[PDB]
Amino acid sequence: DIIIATKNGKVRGMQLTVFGGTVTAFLGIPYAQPPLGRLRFKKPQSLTKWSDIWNATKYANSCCQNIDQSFPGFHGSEMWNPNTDLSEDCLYLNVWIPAPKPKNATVLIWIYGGGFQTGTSSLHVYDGKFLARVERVIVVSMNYRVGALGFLALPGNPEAPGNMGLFDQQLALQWVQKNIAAFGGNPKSVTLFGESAGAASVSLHLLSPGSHSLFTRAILQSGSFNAPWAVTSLYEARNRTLNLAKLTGCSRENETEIIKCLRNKDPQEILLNEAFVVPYGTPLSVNFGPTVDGDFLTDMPDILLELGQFKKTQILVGVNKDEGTAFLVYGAPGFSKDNNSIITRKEFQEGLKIFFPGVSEFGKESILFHYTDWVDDQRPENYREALGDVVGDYNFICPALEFTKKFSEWGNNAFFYYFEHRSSKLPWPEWMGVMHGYEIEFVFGLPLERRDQYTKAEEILSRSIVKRWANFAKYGNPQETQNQSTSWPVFKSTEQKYLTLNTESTRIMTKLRAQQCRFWTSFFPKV
Ligand SMILES: *[C@@H]1O[C@H](CO[C@@H]2O[C@@H](C)[C@@H](O)[C@@H](O)[C@@H]2O)[C@@H](O[C@@H]2O[C@H](CO)[C@@H](O)[C@H](O)[C@H]2NC(C)=O)[C@H](O)[C@H]1NC(C)=O
Ligand SMILES: *[C@@H]1O[C@H](CO[C@@H]2O[C@@H](C)[C@@H](O)[C@@H](O)[C@@H]2O)[C@@H](O[C@@H]2O[C@H](CO)[C@@H](O)[C@H](O)[C@H]2NC(C)=O)[C@H](O)[C@H]1NC(C)=O
Ligand SMILES: *[C@@H]1O[C@H](CO[C@@H]2O[C@@H](C)[C@@H](O)[C@@H](O)[C@@H]2O)[C@@H](O[C@@H]2O[C@H](CO)[C@@H](O)[C@H](O)[C@H]2NC(C)=O)[C@H](O)[C@H]1NC(C)=O
Ligand SMILES: CN(C[C@H]1CCN(Cc2ccccc2)C1)S(=O)(=O)c1ccc2ccccc2c1
Ligand SMILES: *[C@@H]1O[C@H](CO[C@@H]2O[C@@H](C)[C@@H](O)[C@@H](O)[C@@H]2O)[C@@H](O)[C@H](O)[C@H]1NC(C)=O
Ligand SMILES: CC(=O)N[C@H]1[C@H]([C@H](O)[C@H](O)CO)O[C@@](O)(C(=O)O)C[C@@H]1O
Ligand SMILES: *[C@@H]1O[C@H](CO)[C@@H](O)[C@H](O)[C@H]1NC(C)=O
Ligand SMILES: *[C@@H]1O[C@H](CO)[C@@H](O)[C@H](O)[C@H]1NC(C)=O
Ligand SMILES: [Cl-]
Ligand SMILES: [Cl-]
Repeated sequence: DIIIATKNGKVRGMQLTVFGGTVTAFLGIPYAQPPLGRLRFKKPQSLTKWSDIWNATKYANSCCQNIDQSFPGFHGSEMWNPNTDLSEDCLYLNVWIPAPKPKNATVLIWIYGGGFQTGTSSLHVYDGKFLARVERVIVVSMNYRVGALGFLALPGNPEAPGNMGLFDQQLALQWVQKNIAAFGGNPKSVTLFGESAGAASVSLHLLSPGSHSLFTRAILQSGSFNAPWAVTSLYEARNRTLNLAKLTGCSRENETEIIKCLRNKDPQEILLNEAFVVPYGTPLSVNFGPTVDGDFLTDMPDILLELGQFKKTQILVGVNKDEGTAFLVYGAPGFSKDNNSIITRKEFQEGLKIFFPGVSEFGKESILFHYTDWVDDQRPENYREALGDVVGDYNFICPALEFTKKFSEWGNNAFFYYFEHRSSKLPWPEWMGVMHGYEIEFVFGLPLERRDQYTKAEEILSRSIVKRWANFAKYGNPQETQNQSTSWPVFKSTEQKYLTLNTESTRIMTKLRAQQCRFWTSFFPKV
């Protein structure tokens, strides 16, 4: 029986057996008033103390969200879908502490991804008990609001000011600040990490002034705020908040009477209508997301980045080899997970229209021209592989690289990885490669469980990554020093060195996707 006194009351945890040892899990600790009723769309309000012993012995409700129902019964898709009841009452967090209770442990805070539209901390691949067990860190994860319910914006209007899901996250970091010492954690040694929209979130916390002092270091996996999907324009955010009001019959002249009306809709009505607030959706549409609210974000993040207006600290940043392939089977014609997806030139061109719907003919012609100068025009996988790189290079790799140059240019140490191992248990087809999101189980140390059908070389790779991530959190330096591991050099804007992560050989390489990212980061923004 392990009871910890938090500032808001006592919480009871449970005991786990991990690898012939013990982790104490506290699952589902509330960190805010439930954002219900008049509280829907407003910033999260602080929690009133309780007198009982709160029982933190199972994962809490996931936040309301639309579900990937594209591949029913397929583990490759459904593993990302919520594994707890959806509810608007979802502002809860989890804590894994090592046993015995540590003395002053480094804290890892996980922020999940999902396009700011989907996700939950209770997913199996976000289980923090292995990290607690193996590296003696405390792992914290939190649920934050998503979709319109977390990112609707009438900017300047406190009834729907925007960025609430980011303020959810921030209130969770604040909770760790006031309470993790009671769990044996060091509030002065808190490393944020997250993937995709989680990584975009971590990166905005580097920019937000109200987060500066709620963490120490940052890890960005497959995501950053400067990615083209990450920050909604304050124009579009208003156009989208208005389109939802018309779709639900809530159109009013007094913008506040609009919020009141949207607050008497059932969550299902708000959810079914989110996809239509944009005129041309894509598999990557962030219908409702981060915006420049004047509160969490004070200026356009590109400006802040360029002019050195962020928290000065170390960053670990990285991307996977085939970031784009996942999205191709969600709309791109000629694509399927259930065949090799050889597409034609004309099918490739049609794919650009799906992914670049508001881009000019010349801009689409320009993606085609820089990605279809073939070595061997006769290879039939040419066009299929070109469309995946187009989506991955544009949406993930090039902004992640451009974020790391810009950030390091202001003096801080930066470390960049290129994860190029395809999980031996991966359920998607092989042409899909080293997919978006399939480094996460390695970061969380799931291949360390021998019962889990991973190969031994995978257990070695996960163990090494877990050491590197924990040494970055503890010491700012993501080395593995005992076994004769490749030393991981700092990413400088001059030489641009990065580390490959694979089961075979860990190499140091230079200037990733250099020809591709010159197109994306210089030419393409002008179109
Ligand atoms: C909170 O938990 C206490 C302690 O019980 C523990 O947690 C439970 C979820 C279960 O797994 C138990 O086996 C654990 O030991 C609960 O205390 C029990 O309360 C009921 C009715 O109130 C009583 O009949 C039992 O004898 C109590 N003790 C045990 C060991 O069951 C308490 O009820 C829980 N409260 C809430 C709000 O969930
Ligand atoms: C800003 O919003 C208008 C209106 O959105 C339309 O109506 C909403 C209620 C919702 O159902 C959306 O899906 C609709 O698109 C947009 O105007 C539309 O633009 C498309 C082409 O871009 C056109 O075919 C529609 O007929 C237009 N509808 C109306 C009522 O004017 C407008 O494009 C949005 N602005 C941006 C920058 O996307
Ligand atoms: C690969 O599959 C796609 C998807 O089509 C569906 O899934 C298949 C696996 C099979 O079960 C079909 O019955 C389904 O239609 C194929 O794309 C379709 O292609 C046909 C003819 O080319 C076209 O009429 C449809 O519009 C396409 N549908 C979509 C959603 O794009 C594709 O042709 C297959 N290619 C190869 C090389 O296997
Ligand atoms: C509807 N979604 C997208 C579908 C395609 C991927 N599918 C989950 C998955 C993940 C990994 C491997 C296989 C399947 C869900 S989404 O999660 O809401 C979303 C929306 C916008 C985004 C913009 C940028 C980056 C990520 C984004 C995610
Ligand atoms: C490091 O490697 C271990 C197994 O290798 C053996 O033990 C190490 C400590 C060296 O003495 C080496 O000569 C041996 O061959 C793993 O058990 C251990 O988990 C690894 N650690 C990390 C962080 O990857
Ligand atoms: C998930 C949710 O929304 N509510 C509650 C669930 C379900 O309502 C019931 O199990 C019926 O499904 O049950 C609890 O009350 C329980 O007694 O364990 C906990 C939780 O708060
Ligand atoms: C924890 O570590 C910090 C330094 O990082 C130190 O100032 C603090 O006093 C320590 N507290 C405990 C309880 O060990
Ligand atoms: C909108 O309605 C609310 C509630 O009735 C009121 O407080 C606010 O002043 C109104 N604003 C305008 C511009 O009418
Ligand atoms: Cl050709
Ligand atoms: Cl060019």
